Amino acid sequence: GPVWRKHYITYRINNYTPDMNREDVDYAIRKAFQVWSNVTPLKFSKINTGMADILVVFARGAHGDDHAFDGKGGILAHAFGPGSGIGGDAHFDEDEFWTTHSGGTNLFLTAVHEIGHSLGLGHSSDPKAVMFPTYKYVDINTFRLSADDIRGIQSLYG
Ligand SMILES: [Ca+2]
Ligand SMILES: [Ca+2]
Ligand SMILES: [Ca+2]
Ligand SMILES: [Zn+2]
Ligand SMILES: [Zn+2]
Repeated sequence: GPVWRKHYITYRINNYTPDMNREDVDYAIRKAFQVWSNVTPLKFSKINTGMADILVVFARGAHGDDHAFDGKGGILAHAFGPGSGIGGDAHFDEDEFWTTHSGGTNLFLTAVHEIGHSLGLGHSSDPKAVMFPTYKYVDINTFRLSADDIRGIQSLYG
């Protein structure tokens, strides 16, 4: 599928979930990007104005793309593959309760997965992979991509 054809990728946090401290949203997203820049040539930078490649949005229900959220549970987030406009963008369902920890839905872990999509990955069938469809909390402080994820992203970049 589509991939970014440049190494410097920008993201912008469109709006912040009230579920978390602002700085914790910033950090979770930053760290999630780092997971992927760790294993590719990509460089991610947060911008605070203008058009980013990857717009990070918190929204609930119907939110202006064709892909409505479903309230608490079920779909946690979704993201568009590389492309102009909505391409790359990552949307997080505000009806989830986002956290820094194992309570609610961990934003960092979810963002790692979604950013995978923003970079052009699809889902893995391996339950060990962050790109497995199903959210499962794993210790975020010890988090590592599965070999499956690394193989996936290194099939696209590098
Ligand atoms: Ca975009
Ligand atoms: Ca949901
Ligand atoms: Ca929420
Ligand atoms: Zn959306
Ligand atoms: Zn997914």
